[PDB]
Amino acid sequence: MMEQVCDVFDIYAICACCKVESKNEGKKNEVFNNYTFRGLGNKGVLPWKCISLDMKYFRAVTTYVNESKYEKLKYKRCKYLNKNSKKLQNVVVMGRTNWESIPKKFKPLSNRINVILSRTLKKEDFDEDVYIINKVEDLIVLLGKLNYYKCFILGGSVVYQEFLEKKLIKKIYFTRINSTYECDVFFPEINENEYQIISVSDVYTSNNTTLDFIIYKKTNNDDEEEDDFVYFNFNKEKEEKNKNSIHPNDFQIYNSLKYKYHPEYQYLNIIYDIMMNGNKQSDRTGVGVLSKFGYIMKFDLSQYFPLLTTKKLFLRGIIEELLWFIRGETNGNTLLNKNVRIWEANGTREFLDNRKLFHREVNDLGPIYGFQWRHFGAEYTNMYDNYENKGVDQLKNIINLIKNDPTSRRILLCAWNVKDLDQMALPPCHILCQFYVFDGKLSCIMYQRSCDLGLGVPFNIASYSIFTHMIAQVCNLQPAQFIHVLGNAHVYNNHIDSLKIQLNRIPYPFPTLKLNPDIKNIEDFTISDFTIQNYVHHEKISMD
Amino acid sequence: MMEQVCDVFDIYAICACCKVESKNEGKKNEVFNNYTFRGLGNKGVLPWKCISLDMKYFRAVTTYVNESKYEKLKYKRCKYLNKETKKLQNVVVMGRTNWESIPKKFKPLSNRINVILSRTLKKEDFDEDVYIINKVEDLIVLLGKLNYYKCFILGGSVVYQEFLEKKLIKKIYFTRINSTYECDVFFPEINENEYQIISVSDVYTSNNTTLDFIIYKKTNNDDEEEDDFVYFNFNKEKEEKNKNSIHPNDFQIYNSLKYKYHPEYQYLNIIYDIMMNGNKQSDRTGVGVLSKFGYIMKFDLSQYFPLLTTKKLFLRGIIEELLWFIRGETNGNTLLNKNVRIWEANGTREFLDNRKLFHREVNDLGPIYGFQWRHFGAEYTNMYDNYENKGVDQLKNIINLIKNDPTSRRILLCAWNVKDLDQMALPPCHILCQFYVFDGKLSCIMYQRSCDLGLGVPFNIASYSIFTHMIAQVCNLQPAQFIHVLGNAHVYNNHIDSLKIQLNRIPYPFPTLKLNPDIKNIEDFTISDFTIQNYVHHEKISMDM
Ligand SMILES: NC(=O)C1=CN([C@@H]2O[C@H](COP(=O)(O)OP(=O)(O)OC[C@H]3O[C@@H](n4cnc5c(N)ncnc54)[C@H](OP(=O)(O)O)[C@@H]3O)[C@@H](O)[C@H]2O)C=CC1
Ligand SMILES: NC(=O)C1=CN([C@@H]2O[C@H](COP(=O)(O)OP(=O)(O)OC[C@H]3O[C@@H](n4cnc5c(N)ncnc54)[C@H](OP(=O)(O)O)[C@@H]3O)[C@@H](O)[C@H]2O)C=CC1
Ligand SMILES: CCc1nc(N)nc(N)c1OCCCOc1ccccc1CCC(=O)O
Ligand SMILES: CCc1nc(N)nc(N)c1OCCCOc1ccccc1CCC(=O)O
Repeated sequence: MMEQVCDVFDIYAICACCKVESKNEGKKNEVFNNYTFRGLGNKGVLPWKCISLDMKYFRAVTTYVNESKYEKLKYKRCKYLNKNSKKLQNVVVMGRTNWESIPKKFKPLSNRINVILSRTLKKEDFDEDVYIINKVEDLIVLLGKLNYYKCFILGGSVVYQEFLEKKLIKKIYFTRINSTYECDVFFPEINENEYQIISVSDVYTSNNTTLDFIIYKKTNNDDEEEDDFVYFNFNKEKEEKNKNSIHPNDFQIYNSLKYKYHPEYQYLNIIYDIMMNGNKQSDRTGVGVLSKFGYIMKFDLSQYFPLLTTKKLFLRGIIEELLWFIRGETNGNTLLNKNVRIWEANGTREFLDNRKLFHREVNDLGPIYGFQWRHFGAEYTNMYDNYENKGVDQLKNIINLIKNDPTSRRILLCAWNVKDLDQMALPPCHILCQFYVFDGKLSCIMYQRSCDLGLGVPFNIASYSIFTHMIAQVCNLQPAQFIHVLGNAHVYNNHIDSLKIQLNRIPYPFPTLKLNPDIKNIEDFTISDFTIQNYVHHEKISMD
Repeated sequence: MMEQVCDVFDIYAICACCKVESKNEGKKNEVFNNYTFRGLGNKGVLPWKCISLDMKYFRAVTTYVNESKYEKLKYKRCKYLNKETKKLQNVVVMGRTNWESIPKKFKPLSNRINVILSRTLKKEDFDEDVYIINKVEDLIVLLGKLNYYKCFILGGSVVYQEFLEKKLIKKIYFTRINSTYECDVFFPEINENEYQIISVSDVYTSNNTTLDFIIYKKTNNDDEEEDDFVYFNFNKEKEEKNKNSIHPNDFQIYNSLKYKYHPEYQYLNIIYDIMMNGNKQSDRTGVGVLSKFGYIMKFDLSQYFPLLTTKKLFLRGIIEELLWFIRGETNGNTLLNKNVRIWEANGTREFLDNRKLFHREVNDLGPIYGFQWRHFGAEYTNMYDNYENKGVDQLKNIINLIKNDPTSRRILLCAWNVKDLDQMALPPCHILCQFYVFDGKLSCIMYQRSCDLGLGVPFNIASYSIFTHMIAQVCNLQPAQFIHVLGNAHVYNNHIDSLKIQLNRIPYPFPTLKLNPDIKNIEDFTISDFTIQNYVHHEKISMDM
């Protein structure tokens, strides 16, 4: 009898839930979880004007069918109940409210066996094509009498509630709309001991909101060229004589996902790869790390602002740092006065003395980033000197190149001034930036020589993504891709237990970055001109 | 539809071929083709002493079985013969001479059913658990009786030749041993109209020789998550919305390949991608190109020297250039006098004048590569000045870091001197190098801001690979990975047809690079300290019209 119904009839639930107003009165730093995305409808209608990509997804999922995989299902179904047209299709089940609130022109849902659960609707003022039922159970009855591929519960709040308690759902195809709307109906909370996420899609932007697609699974608690593949792997490694010390059940949730297309995984996979295959090395700091050489990450800034969601991140500091760079400053006190302590440790008397910069004032970081961006080649004296019109103003030059010669292959910003390296508190981690322009769109590649995956990298990603936006806007372009090239990529051994916790967390749709549209010159941005919207994230983690 | 015997009984050939000995035929300009690799044996034994990786491969292939796939093979063969419905093994057939060439301790071949073809010997002459058959026809009868997965013909030239003539071979698992040995027996010349290459493996080094594995095919002349995969791909392009007007048949051979693991495909695949998805842009030159932004290629220098084989490349010039860089030179005449014209066009009165370098002597390239490597920061005067001890000697610095502070994350070489750009005949294309050291091995990442896929890149790959070898050597390390990062990658429109031709050529196993081991200082290398061995390559290609 361990031959289940939702398994026999392949009943899935497909929905789309947005965020609901946190009720004017929630306590502290709003806490987030899967239940955050729960709004279904408001006043018999959808809570949002329209979201075409979900429509395209929904329609595509509920109508797709694989004929050469049906006999198997049909075989299973009769063998169980112990038992025409031929365009094999799907059963799309709805509630009255649901069916009613669907616009005229769309019913019956094209290429789908339309079914409707109402206690007052009658099959006569209807067709036959469109079936009608009495209660949950008169549905299973109608499927044993039909030829359908899969059955999808399109729903309504009630329809979802009844099908979940009645354990008649195999999978839930859940769309996460990352924006808020007022709603009077919600999707029942999903007990994580009952259902678990096995796949997360890529992140997209549709109708001025980001969204992604996840999949819930009911928890279980010519092949000559298929062989040729095995042959070509004759020399592979892992008899799992294992490697570093990292156990299986450590990344249980992480390894149990089938499809991990969320962009955040580009960052998580690198961490996993360093933990699993990294080389043990001693380091300038004496803590010990796991490192590898050469990784690439690509984020589509036209679809989302890649602020990591698997832990909390703050941006004031890094934005002030960026504005500090653009001004061409080298005075660490400017930042310290605004309580941005990113460079504090690099400006202490002791750190400077260790760099053999005995004649450098505390917090005078030398000819670093800012100085190189606006005065490459100028003679550095001290952080208070007047460097106006001295050296090569690279920033200004790249903006001009982007504006008057966008197909140039010399649009680069380089902070690595070989001649000045020793005079710097420390050489730049972010070596250079290259820009690319095509069809009104700007892409950027940043090469980083040293990457602290646990603490630094998340911030680096946000920093250059913001910077790409800034440059795009003051050049009348739309930002496209940000490409992060990592040279020496490492994970500090003291960050391992924290990163393990982070890898087993499932990303949320990304937030979006909004810049004051009025700013038209690279030098006119101020901290109030940046806004992060819809940042849904997991709780904070101290890496150490 | 007349079900062929080789398909019903799954009969395959597996061999290993080296290059044969013609001698000093005309090695300077000799021609290569698939028939280049054809040496099977010599004096009743193998031409070589022991290529262990091939042994491993040969063993993995001939003894591997997939149990769950047999029930269907059992049906197929029973159906055919009109019949009905210990551990599973494969059948291996070998000519008598072949059987006798194998060392006793390996016979019978482990975990495989052994079959020997012979007329002069019968079962009484063998102590081993083996089947003796005196006709090919008897093998078929035998395969009809036995329970086995697949049947592999290990041959002898006599055995290979006869199974091919009878059209009993479904696929040929062919190892290309890229080295020359004395031979007396050879694999039959494969007919291209009968067998086509469908797969090529990664390239490896074993017992002092590179080798790869290719597969020839006989020509005709959970599962609910499988659905989720379709769902997540709902937003993928239309077939008509794939950019450029490039044609199908134009990449017929290229796209017929099932497995393209040869490292050269990293290059070839980038070219394909740019032709299929590149952006049409004009450029500083006028020709116009197809460009994309950001690619990465990785080459394992410990397994091979990545010199492209789908077209001929000469290394004398780029080696001379590299030595020229290391000496810190900026004088173009130095290369011209060695008949290397790589920098000629960028040193003409005309080109220099167009760069506003009116006061620059012809061929005086300015503070480019070499100068930045040995004197970054120094004031450039002219190509004849003595720059000793001026500027930062980056090259010496990175060599000292690799030696005394190997875990440093600051081992970078940078030619992009922002202040000297305009004084340079032209800005550097290969912007920087970053080195990485672990367990006595040196890896290198080079970032290229602008890349001419058609002409530039093939030479750049070779250049830095040689440079990684040189640095590694003078630092007592072994070279590892050369990682090439491309920024603006483009293909000049005038190169498209030549590249269409290259993309349909199958790579050959890479050659190897040997450096005079006595050289221990980076500045002490001379052109003669470099030798490229076993470079098997396709015909030279004029990228131009
Ligand atoms: N975000 C999403 O993915 C989706 C959102 N929606 C939104 O949800 C809202 C509709 O939800 P809601 O009001 O809960 O309505 P439902 O769509 O769940 O329909 C409820 C109605 O279905 C009938 N019904 C309920 N239970 C049973 C039963 N056991 N047997 C027979 N009939 C039954 C009743 O009809 P009767 O009164 O005649 O007895 C009932 O009032 C809308 O705003 C719609 O736009 C809808 C689908 C998907
Ligand atoms: N590089 C590689 O992958 C391989 C290389 N080799 C090399 O090849 C050489 C051996 O090849 P080669 O000389 O061609 O010999 P083979 O190994 O093909 O053996 C030929 C002999 O096998 C027998 N034979 C072949 N066909 C038939 C048939 N139809 N009926 C009956 N007997 C048959 C005969 O045995 P008999 O004379 O007793 O009647 C015959 O003279 C060796 O140097 C070996 O090392 C071998 C296999 C693989
Ligand atoms: C809001 C879309 C939607 N999206 C997801 N991921 N799941 C649902 N269950 C769902 O709702 C389906 C119920 C209502 O469907 C519609 C509501 C308004 C217009 C059109 C349609 C469906 C059109 C179609 O299928 O062609
Ligand atoms: C050179 C090895 C070899 N390699 C390939 N790719 N194909 C062959 N047909 C082949 O030859 C197989 C014939 C004889 O095999 C041997 C010759 C000498 C020593 C050991 C063995 C085989 C040992 C084994 O299979 O365990």
